Amino acid sequence: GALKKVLTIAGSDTSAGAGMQADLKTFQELDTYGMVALTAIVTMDKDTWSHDVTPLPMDVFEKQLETALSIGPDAIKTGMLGTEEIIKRAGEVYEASNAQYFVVDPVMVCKGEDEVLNPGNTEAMIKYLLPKATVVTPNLFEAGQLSGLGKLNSIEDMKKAATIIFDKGAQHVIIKGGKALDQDKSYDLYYDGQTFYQLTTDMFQQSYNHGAGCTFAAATTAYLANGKSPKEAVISAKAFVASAIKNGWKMNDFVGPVDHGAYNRIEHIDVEVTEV
Amino acid sequence: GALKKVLTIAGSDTSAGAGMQADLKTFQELDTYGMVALTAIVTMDKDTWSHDVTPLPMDVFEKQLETALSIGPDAIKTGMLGTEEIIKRAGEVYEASNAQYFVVDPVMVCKEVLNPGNTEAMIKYLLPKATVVTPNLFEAGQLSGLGKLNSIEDMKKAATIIFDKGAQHVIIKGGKALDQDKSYDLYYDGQTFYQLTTDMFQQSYNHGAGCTFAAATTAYLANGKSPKEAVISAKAFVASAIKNGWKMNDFVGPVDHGAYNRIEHIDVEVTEV
Ligand SMILES: Nc1ncnc2c1ncn2[C@@H]1O[C@H](COP(=O)(O)OP(=O)(O)CP(=O)(O)O)[C@@H](O)[C@H]1O
Ligand SMILES: Nc1ncnc2c1ncn2[C@@H]1O[C@H](COP(=O)(O)OP(=O)(O)CP(=O)(O)O)[C@@H](O)[C@H]1O
Repeated sequence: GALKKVLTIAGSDTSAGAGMQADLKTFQELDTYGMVALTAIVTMDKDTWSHDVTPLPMDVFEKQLETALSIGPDAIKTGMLGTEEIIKRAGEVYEASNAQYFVVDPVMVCKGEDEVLNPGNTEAMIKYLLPKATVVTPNLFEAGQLSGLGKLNSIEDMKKAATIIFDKGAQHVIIKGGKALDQDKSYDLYYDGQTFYQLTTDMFQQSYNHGAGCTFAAATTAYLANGKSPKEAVISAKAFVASAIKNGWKMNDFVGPVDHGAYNRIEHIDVEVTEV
Repeated sequence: GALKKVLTIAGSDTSAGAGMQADLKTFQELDTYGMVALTAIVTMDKDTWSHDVTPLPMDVFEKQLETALSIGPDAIKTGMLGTEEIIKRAGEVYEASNAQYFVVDPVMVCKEVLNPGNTEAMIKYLLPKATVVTPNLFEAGQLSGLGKLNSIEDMKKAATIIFDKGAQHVIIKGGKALDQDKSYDLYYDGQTFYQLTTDMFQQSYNHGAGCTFAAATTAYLANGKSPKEAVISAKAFVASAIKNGWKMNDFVGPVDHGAYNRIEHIDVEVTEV
């Protein structure tokens, strides 16, 4: 009955709602032994909240990986990874480990309807991460990028994107719709290569949702590590994060985090599952 | 009302049992909003477990502090701070903040210490701002100038001296270092000495015990416990984590930070001495 060891490869969100902070918090909430290999530190200007991303040098990244690999993770999550070099190493680290689960959160920086800073990072994710992924967890924008379809606007568009992403090698795909899709219920689309499942909760408040995405992928990872099937794990993750969102709060004018502990301390949220 | 915002100023322990990892995990267990300003990254050799400390640039340290100060912590903990500059900055961020609680874990590196100047810096910059200072038995001897402490009476003398150097509340941990049948710590508020006692648990897998104790103290303060109640509750919390420590490899094993809530509570005896 030893704690499962869960590693995230991610950066530091100094505001502590997303990034590796959300990951370690979530892993802790879900009774796993959380670990991080840090890639970068993100800080925010006191006056304007402008973000500054400081990459960490590859040598300290590699030293962290050595320690983490030695410990031996049971599951690995990737968060926002800054370079193709790190994207490639993240996949290699998973294959070198005895970890049984790989959750890829394919985080991208969005510049427009259909635009990212460097599409090479998307290509690298496709090449190096998707074919190793137990679960890939794009948001609606990211799913359009990974599938090459551009803007997705419907469940039907999500089904098409999920097919394409699955076919790039991810064993399981969850495309999150959420606020980006509809304002009345929060829809995500899960696909296992055989059946498309719509996942639903109510739409909750949209003001304070910082860290929702990271938390979702973190929870998926921990639930896999603790023995839930991929389908079970993403359902449970959606519930976990829905409670966190419902219980989000205002930290300052710029950030309102999800309450990562809300599932366990406040309330559970039921997820409706329907074949579509 | 809202979750209390608790900041730790500490390095990353890649093995994830101590350092900022223990802090954030403990803060989360105790229903606070944990934050970190990272000072350094510590890694371990896969074959010997020898530590390698990589400092973070001061400018990234400073930019993290600016973000955290803007958010406005309710409580701040200091973990192992490697330089006089960082020690001084830590005290300054607390005084600039509207935080009501400052918990100083006066971590020293045994050689005698590496960096005796850092002991002097902690005394100058941190002790007079500390709500609670949490030296282990070695550190208490260093802070007090008494040298090696080996009894509750020695701890009483050290706590008096440390209080007189400006710390509002002092908890000197005895624990396995004091090496008695039970695990004793000593709390002092300038008026009364309280001995805190638990069972002495296995000693092999105790990595992160010190960090976890200070982190728990900080979260308990932030959530409304008095300093005395906070250190009693922290000892119970860490005692369960220690009881439930586990083997990571042939060189280390961490405490189970979640044990108090997931597994069991541990009783703390409180007596005036
Ligand atoms: N306001 C809201 N109400 C209910 N569910 C929501 C919601 N906003 C998002 N969701 C759900 O939260 C999960 C995460 O969705 P998404 O990937 O869009 O997170 P995010 O980008 O808003 C946060 P971050 O980037 O700060 O870590 C999905 O399950 C989605 O359906
Ligand atoms: N094996 C054990 N059984 C019970 N209590 C213990 C213990 N080891 C430490 N403690 C307690 O754990 C807390 C932290 O103690 P302390 O800071 O002395 O850590 P430590 O024993 O790790 C010294 P170091 O950091 O040098 O390894 C204190 O409350 C102390 O009493």
